[PDB]
Amino acid sequence: QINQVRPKLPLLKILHAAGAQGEMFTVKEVMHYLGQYIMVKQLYDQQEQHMVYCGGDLLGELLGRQSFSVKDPSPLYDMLRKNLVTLAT
Ligand SMILES: COc1ccc(C2=N[C@@H](c3cc(Br)ccc3F)[C@@H](c3ccc(Cl)cc3)N2C(=O)N2CCNC(=O)C2)c(OC(C)C)c1
Repeated sequence: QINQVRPKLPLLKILHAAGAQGEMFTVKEVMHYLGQYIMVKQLYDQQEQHMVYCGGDLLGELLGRQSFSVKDPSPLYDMLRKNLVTLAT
């Protein structure tokens, strides 16, 4: 069931838009919803599926990189540690 977390408002809005409600979802849920959002808004390449291509989406603007890798999520963790209250997995 639901456990302790606190996000940032422009990141919580990605979480509502990915299918959620409230602001209370742990890093496991946040990353699941980020995967749904990237697939739902189509922020990736069909051959470079390990690579995200948000190009100017509110998610890419908020994270501060408009492209990043699933095997090198460095700007994604950097945004999360500055948005969320430091949830890690
Ligand atoms: C070889 O390339 C891969 C491999 C794996 C994925 C992958 N792995 C997850 C994941 C990764 C991490 Br770091 C931490 C927690 C996770 F939960 C998650 C995801 C969620 C949010 C983000 Cl920001 C990025 C990726 N993620 C998916 O959303 N998937 C994998 C299964 N099938 C799908 O269609 C969608 C993949 O994803 C890209 C398409 C986005 C591509």
